[PDB]
Parts: sequence; C-alpha cells; structure tokens
Amino acid sequence: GYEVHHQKLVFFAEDVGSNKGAIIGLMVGGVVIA
Amino acid sequence: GYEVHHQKLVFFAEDVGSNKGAIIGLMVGGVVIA
Amino acid sequence: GYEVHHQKLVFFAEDVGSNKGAIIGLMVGGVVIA
Amino acid sequence: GYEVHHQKLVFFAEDVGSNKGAIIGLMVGGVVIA
Amino acid sequence: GYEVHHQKLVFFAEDVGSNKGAIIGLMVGGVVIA
Amino acid sequence: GYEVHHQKLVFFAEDVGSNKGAIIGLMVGGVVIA
Amino acid sequence: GYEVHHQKLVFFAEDVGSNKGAIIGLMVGGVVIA
Amino acid sequence: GYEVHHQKLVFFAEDVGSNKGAIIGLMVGGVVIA
Amino acid sequence: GYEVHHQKLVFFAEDVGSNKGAIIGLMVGGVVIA
Amino acid sequence: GYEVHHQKLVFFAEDVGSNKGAIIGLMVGGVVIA
Repeated sequence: GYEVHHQKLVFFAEDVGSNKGAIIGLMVGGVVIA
Repeated sequence: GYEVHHQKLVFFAEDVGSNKGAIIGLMVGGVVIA
Repeated sequence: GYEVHHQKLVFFAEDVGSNKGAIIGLMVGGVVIA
Repeated sequence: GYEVHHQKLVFFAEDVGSNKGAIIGLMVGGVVIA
Repeated sequence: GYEVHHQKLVFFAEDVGSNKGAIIGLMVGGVVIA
Repeated sequence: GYEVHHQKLVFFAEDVGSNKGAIIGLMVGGVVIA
Repeated sequence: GYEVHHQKLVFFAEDVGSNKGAIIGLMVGGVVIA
Repeated sequence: GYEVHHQKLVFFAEDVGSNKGAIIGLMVGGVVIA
Repeated sequence: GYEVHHQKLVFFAEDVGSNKGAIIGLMVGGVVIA
Repeated sequence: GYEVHHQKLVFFAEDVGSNKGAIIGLMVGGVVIA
C-alpha cells in the first residue's frame, strides 16, 4: 500500500514587485543578460 | 495499491505588479535580454 | 490498482497588473527583449 | 505500508522587490551575466 | 510501517531586495559573472 | 557590446527505434502510463 | 565586451532503442507510472 | 573582456537500451512509480 | 581578462541497460517509489 | 589574467546495468523509497 499526496513545490511564494531585471523560476540551458 | 494525488506546483504564487523587465516561469533554451 | 488524480500546476496564481515588459509562463527556445 | 505526504520545497519564500539583476530559482547549464 | 512527512527545504526564507548581482538558488554546471 | 550566438539544445540526438512505450522530450504537468 | 557562444546541452546523446517504459528528458510536475 | 564558451552538459552520454522502468533526465516536483 | 571555457558536466557517461527501476539524473523535490 | 578551463564533474562514469532500485545523481529534497 502506497499513498503519495500533498507534495508542494513553490518557486516564488510572495510578491515580485517593480522588477527591472530578469526573474526566472526554472532555466534549462539558456543565456540571461541582466 | 497506489494512489498519487494532490501534488501542487506553483511558479509565482503571489502578485507580479509593475513589471518592467522579464518574468519567466520555465525557460528551456532561449535568450533573455533584460 | 493505480489512481492518479488532482495534480495541479499553476504558473501565475495571482494578479498580473500594469505589466509593461514581458510576462511568459513557459518559453521553449525563443528570444525575449525587455 | 508507506505514506509519503506534505513535503514542501520553496525557492523564494518572501518578497523579491526592485530587482535589477538576475533572480533564478533553479538553473541547469546556462550562463548568467549580471 | 513507514510514514515520511513534513520535510521542508527553503533556499531563501526572507526578503531579497534591491539585488544588483546574481541570486541563484541551485546552480548545476553553468557560469555566473557578477 | 553583447553577442549571444550558437547555443544548442538537443533532447534526443540519436535514433529512437522500435519504441513501444512513451518517449517524451519535455513534459509539463501531464500523466504518463507506460 | 561580452561574447557567450557555443553552449551545448544534450539530454540523450545516444540511441534509445527498444524502450518499453517511459523515457523523459525534462519533467516538471507530472506523474509517471512505469 | 569576458568570453564564456563551450560549456557542455550531458545527462545520458551513452545508449539507453531495453528500458522497462523510468529514465528521467531532470525531474522537478513530480512522482515516479517504477 | 577572463576566459571561461570547456567545463563539462555529465550525469551518466556510459550505458544504462535493462533498467527496471528508476534512473534519474537530477531530482528536485519529488518522490520516487522503486 | 584569469583562465578557468576543463573542469570535469561526473556522477556515474561507468555502466549502470540491471538496476532494480533507485539510481539518482543529485537529489535535493525529495524522498526515495527503495
């Protein structure tokens, strides 16, 4: 008997205000110039 | 017996206000200039 | 017996107000200039 | 009997305000110039 | 009988304000110039 | 002066022959029964 | 002067033959039963 | 003067043959039953 | 003068044959039952 | 003058054959039942 439930993953749990650069949750490869 | 339920994934859980750059949840490859 | 139910994925769970740049949930490849 | 529940992973638990560089949760490969 | 629950992992538990360099939670490979 | 060029991302670089299950490059959400 | 070039990311560099289960490059969220 | 080039990331560099379970490169969140 | 080049990261450098459980390169969060 | 080159990181340098449990390179958080 296996029961897997209620796992929770959050990248940004609160406000992201007045951003002027780069906000990225998950980046695979890719280039960011900020 | 297997029961997998109620997994939750959130990238941005709260407000994203007055953004002037780049807000990206999941970026695979790609180039961001901010 | 397998039962997989009620998985939930959310990119932007709250308000996205007065955006002036680029808001992207999932970007594969692609170029963003902001 | 196995029950795995309520694991929680958070990258940014609080506000990310007035960002001018690069904020990244999980980066695999990739180049960041900030 | 096994019950594994309520493990919690946090990268940034508090505010990340006025960032001008590079803030990264988990970086695998990759190059950061700050 | 910024020049970003010739980034390359490949999911399956070689042959995928006689598949009988599920081959997926990038899966976001979703359920796979194989 | 910044020049970022020729980064290479590969998930499966060689043959994937006679698969009967689940082969996934990048999985975000999601449930796999194999 | 900065030049960042020829970084290489490989998940599976060789053959993945006769798979009957689950082969995953990068898994974020998610549940695997194998 | 900075030159950063030819970094190499490999998860599985050789064959992964006749797998019947779970083979995962990088797992963040998530539950594996094997 | 700085030159950083040819760093090499390998998780599994040789064959991973007839696996029946869980083989994981890098696990952050997460629960493994094997």
